[PDB]
Amino acid sequence: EYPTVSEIPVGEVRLYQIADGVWSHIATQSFDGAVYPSNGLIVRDGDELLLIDTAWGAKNTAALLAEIEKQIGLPVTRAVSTHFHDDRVGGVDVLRAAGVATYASPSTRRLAEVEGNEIPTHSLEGLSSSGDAVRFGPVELFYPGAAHSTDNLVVYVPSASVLYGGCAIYELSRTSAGNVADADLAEWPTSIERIQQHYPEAQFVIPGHGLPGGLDLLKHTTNVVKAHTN
Ligand SMILES: [Zn+2]
Ligand SMILES: [Zn+2]
Repeated sequence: EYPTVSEIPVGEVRLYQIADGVWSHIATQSFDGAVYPSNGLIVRDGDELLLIDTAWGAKNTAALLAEIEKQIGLPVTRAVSTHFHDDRVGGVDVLRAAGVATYASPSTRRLAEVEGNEIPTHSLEGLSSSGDAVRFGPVELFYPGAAHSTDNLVVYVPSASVLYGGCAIYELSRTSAGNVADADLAEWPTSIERIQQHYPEAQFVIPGHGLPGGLDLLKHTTNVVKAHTN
C-alpha cells in the first residue's frame, strides 16, 4: 500500500495519505548505480500547504508541485528543508520561482552555501541549540542535535502524531549506515534519544528513505549507527 520504487518510475512523484491533512511525498531517486525511494512531507495548514523537503532537484521538484496541484489542489505557500544536502534543498529554486516561501535554519543555509547547493530564502531562528523546538504552522520543528548532519531537523505533526525524521532516521530495511560523510556518529545516538524523549507519543515515524513505521525506527537507527561506529 505504501508506494515503493515499484509503483513510482524515475522522475515521478506519488503522495501518500498518512492521516487527515497529512501526507508524505515519495520520489524515486537514482544514485551511484542504485534506485531507491525518498520521502518528504506535506501538511495542510488551514487552506494552504506546508511542504517539508524537495524531491531532489528541479525536475523532480517540479513534478512534486504538479502532483500536489492535481491530487490536493491547495497552494504550497511555505517549504522547509530538513538539512543542507542536495537531495533536500535541490529544487528550492524551483519552489521559489513558483511562489513558495522556502525556509531553513541559519545553520542549514550556511552549510548549503558552503556546499554550493541551493539556499532556502527564509531563516528559521531558535533551533541552534540541541533540544530546541519551535512551532511552525501545523507542525513543530525540532533540532535533536547532530546526527546524519550537524544541522538536521525532524518534523512532528501534533494533530496526527506523525514524526518525519529525514535522513536522521533509517527504515527497517536498511541494515548498514548510508552516507555518513557529514554525520556526527558520536552524537547521533544521543540526538535520537532526545527525539525519543520529546515525542514519546509519536504513532507514525517516517524515515528519510523507505517504509514508515513506529517509534522503533529510532532504536533501529540507533542499532545501525552503533554497529557502524564499531
Ligand atoms: Zn544528507
Ligand atoms: Zn518570502
